[PDB]
Amino acid sequence: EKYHSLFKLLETTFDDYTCRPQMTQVQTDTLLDAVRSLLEMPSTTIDLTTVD
Amino acid sequence: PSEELINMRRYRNAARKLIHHYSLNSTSSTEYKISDVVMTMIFLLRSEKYHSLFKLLETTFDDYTCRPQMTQVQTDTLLDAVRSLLEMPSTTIDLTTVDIMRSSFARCFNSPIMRYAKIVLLQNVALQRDKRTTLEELLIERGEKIQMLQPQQYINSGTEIPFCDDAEFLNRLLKHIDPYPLSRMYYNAANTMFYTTMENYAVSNCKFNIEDYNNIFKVMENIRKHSNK
Repeated sequence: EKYHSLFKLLETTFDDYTCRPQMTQVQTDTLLDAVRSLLEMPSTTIDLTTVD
Repeated sequence: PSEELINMRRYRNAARKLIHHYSLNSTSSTEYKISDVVMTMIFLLRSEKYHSLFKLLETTFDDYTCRPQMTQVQTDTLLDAVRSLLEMPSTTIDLTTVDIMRSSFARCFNSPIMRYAKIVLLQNVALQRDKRTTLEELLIERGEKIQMLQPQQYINSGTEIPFCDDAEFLNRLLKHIDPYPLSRMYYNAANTMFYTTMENYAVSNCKFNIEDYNNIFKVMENIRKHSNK
């Protein structure tokens, strides 16, 4: 359940490369948090560009 | 009294010129001013109308090739506003031209180069396909279905030629026609046909379009040598 927003995004990207929208600050920050939390490696600068 | 307030007319007309250029490919011009581009942007921001278009264009700022997902109703309002801002007479401006324009700016920003750029990036990368096909294949596949289609009229096709004989009428017409510098003018129509050559397609568009297109005019040398044996 935790990651369902990200998962939905990936499901959209199952189809051909259509641009991901922009997300509210809160959405982006919950995204970054969930990403770092599943991949507990703050040893590196976890960032959008990794998402891209 | 604001910096915005100075010349909405200037901003509007210049922006419209630029847009009408990129879209309809209308007319030769020294069409350029970076400051006027910025004026265009801010002229968008100064209306909630066209905000959607602004946002769209802003998506381009990261240069990536992707075509944004349609949301149908908003895209319809998009088309609406676009036609309104172009003030064109219901000229059926269309999503294809929309996308082409969109990609126009994501072409332009690529350059940080300031001196000048003769470059005419006639091609567009983003045309919604894995890879450009040949033309020949398309020719085959079209002609196939083409032969299927049934005739749509009957030319009686017997002996018929039209003519009229009102010499005075015709000369009156001639005098009405006289002033126009047709020589100068018809270049525009020629260029129109040229641009049409690419408007023809947005789908694995023919990469080459050049040397044969010039041989068209080299037919003139052919003709001159025919006249001189």
